Amino acid sequence: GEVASVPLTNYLDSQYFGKIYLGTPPQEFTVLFDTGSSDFWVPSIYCKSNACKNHQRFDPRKSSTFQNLGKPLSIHYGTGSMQGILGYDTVTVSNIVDIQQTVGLSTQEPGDVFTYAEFDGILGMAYPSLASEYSIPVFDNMMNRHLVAQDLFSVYMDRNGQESMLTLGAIDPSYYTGSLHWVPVTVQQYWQFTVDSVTISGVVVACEGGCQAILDTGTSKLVGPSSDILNIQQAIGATQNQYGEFDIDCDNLSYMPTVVFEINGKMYPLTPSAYTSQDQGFCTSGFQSEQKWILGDVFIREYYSVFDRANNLVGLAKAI
Repeated sequence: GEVASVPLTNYLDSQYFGKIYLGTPPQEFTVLFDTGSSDFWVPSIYCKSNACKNHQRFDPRKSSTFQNLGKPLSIHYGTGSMQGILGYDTVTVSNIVDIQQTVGLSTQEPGDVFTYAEFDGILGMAYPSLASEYSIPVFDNMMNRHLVAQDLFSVYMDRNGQESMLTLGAIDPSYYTGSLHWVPVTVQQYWQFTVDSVTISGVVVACEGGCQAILDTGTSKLVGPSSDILNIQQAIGATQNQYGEFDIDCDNLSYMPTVVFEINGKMYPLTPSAYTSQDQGFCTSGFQSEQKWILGDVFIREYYSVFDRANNLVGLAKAI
């Protein structure tokens, strides 16, 4: 029964990553904590990809606790794919010591996706129903062994890009305003629930009649169906860029409309500032086109999210 805090760092609003140790004695990796997947892995000294050479490599020859499993793991991140082998070893996350944890060791990480990414590996935080065969999610282990105070974790993303925190086994009233609203998980694979509508000024622009949505820390954007997401870009005044993007004048921020998600009868609005990314005097739409909605960091930045595996619920409160 414990509580770990894992301070998140942001690679620019796009990647929220944290440190974990693998092995005996412990090797340090930076992990993207991903509610959109269930598998855990790191690059290995058996990877000769340039993405691997650019990152931290697990050296199993340096770990007394290491145990090859043989079992293979294949995953997709972005347009990129990673090849690896399942192994066991001990993982420390905060003061939480997770023994004998299945971990993937990359053998193959081709392309630029992984190279330029800030994280070395990914730690998956969705249901085991989504994990690879022979792979046991980290949070399931911690739960199975009563390593956590409670069966839940909490994520705060600082908009202000500084104070990001992952909370294992606990809920922290300090990172939100108001009360938390509990949201029942509909389908237990992703962290999925029903959005009732998407509104601008009382007009349903999207998710007419209700819609399925997943809370995804591993996604930077607000992702949805093409048809709906274009009515939102026309509505906020996002024009396609030449590079393929949707641009927004940083100036016009003032008169742009607020997008409101109604979820379980409560409304969750996003102002232009929340959905608008600004890089070097270029502003970008937080909305992106894919049937299901992916509420990524864009939403999480505004909304402290609790994931409840005890009760299988989502709690949401307005972030600080």
